[PDB]
Amino acid sequence: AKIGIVTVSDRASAGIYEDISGKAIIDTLNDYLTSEWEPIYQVIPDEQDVIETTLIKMADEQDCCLIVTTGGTGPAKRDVTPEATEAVCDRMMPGFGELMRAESLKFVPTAILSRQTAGLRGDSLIVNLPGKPKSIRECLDAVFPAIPYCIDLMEGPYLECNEAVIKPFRP
Amino acid sequence: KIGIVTVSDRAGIYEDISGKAIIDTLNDYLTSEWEPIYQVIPDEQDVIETTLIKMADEQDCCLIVTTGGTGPAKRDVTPEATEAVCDRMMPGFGELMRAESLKFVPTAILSRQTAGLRGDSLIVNLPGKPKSIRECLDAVFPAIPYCIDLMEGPYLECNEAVIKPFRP
Amino acid sequence: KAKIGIVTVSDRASAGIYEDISGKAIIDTLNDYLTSEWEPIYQVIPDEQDVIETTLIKMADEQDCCLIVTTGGTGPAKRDVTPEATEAVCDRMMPGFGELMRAESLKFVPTAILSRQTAGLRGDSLIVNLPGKPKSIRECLDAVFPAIPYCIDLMEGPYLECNEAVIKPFRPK
Repeated sequence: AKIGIVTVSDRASAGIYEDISGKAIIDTLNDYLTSEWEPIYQVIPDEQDVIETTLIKMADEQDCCLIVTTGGTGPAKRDVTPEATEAVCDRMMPGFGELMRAESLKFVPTAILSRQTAGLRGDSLIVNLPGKPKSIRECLDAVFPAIPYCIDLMEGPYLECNEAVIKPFRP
Repeated sequence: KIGIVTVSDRAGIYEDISGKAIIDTLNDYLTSEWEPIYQVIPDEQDVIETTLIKMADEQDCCLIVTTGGTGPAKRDVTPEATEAVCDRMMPGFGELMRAESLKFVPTAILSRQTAGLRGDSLIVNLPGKPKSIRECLDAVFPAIPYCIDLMEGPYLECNEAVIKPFRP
Repeated sequence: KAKIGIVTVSDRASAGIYEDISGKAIIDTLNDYLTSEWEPIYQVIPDEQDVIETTLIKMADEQDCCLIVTTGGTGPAKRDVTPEATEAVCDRMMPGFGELMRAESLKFVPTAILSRQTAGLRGDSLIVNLPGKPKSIRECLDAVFPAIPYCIDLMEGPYLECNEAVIKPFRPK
């Protein structure tokens, strides 16, 4: 089981900020999973071609059953993570953005400003998350319960979870 | 006249709990006469497109409902075929169907179901499981008789005691 | 100074006689909200996709409207092309807006799912499709306007200020 983790951010990629977002993803997936898995981690600038390049590499060459991104989903000019995700996917999963936004609105009205989306590239699920750790955990909690079954639907690795933390639904 | 399309990758002879749940629900809803135009077909994007086109253009179905071919596997190509034959999409349908379906089947977020209009016909993608089909229709049908009204199609009447459609 | 575009999309309102309650309702609502100075950039136009595009383009690009709200032309009838025009002039969509407006309208009217309104960015201008009824205009705006001043700060635009007794915008520290 390989899961990709992409932090998208000029400042985090500069070695300016410490990367609290990519931290929260790895730590969350660690609380979630009891099966064996391998984190493939990268921090990259707000550059669309680079986002597209690094998603293709993880999915095509490294067999990530799942890639999660953080950053680059708001209305700022340089936020292009969703455009990059749309470009490298062959089909979109509109239910992910819908739910992540609906959950985040329990917290902040500005949840409607995220353009986060999800889609499939071959047998890889790609899911965009926002920058803030608290939002990361809340987005993953909303959406993760359905991810293992998605992977099984494309005959990928059988992800098993610590059920006291996250409960995967398999019909 | 309502079209019902089962998109499955079997192989026709089997009982089809998807199609009958659609027929049963429409039967509970409506107090006016209607004719189901039923087809089962493979998940081949051409065959789905062809079927939808025939029901809308040639057979004049006011509503066409699909079940199947809407999930994440590569072969699930129902939403693709629906966008192919429709000239305008209705984003509200999918949002509401997923948001009601996921109250019970958390994996409803994996559905790529959508809806749109081909000329005057409304096409709606539904999921495979009967209980989900019923949830999806309970959420959206209250809008459908008005929508058909605006397409100057037939005036569908409901048993107000099972479902209350809105006519502003 | 904030410039806000208001576009009324109606064959019959632009023919002229035939006064525009729905654009007035939008301007009224924005005055209810704002305590900071703004200018409304207002136009009434026909249900014609090329005229809609041309208007949205001028407002965003020449008139430097930081927010543009449209009213009319988002139902299932084939002459309703405001969403098509909006999609054509925007570089990226804001799907949170359509989702929420429809979910807020569903509280009142089952038929909110027939609405095709959307929202998007053209450069640094936000464009939002509103419904036609004055009361629905107010309910859609109450739902989305709390995100809009922060959205505009993120686009390096003017700092909008609100009357908190009326509307509470979130800006994260």
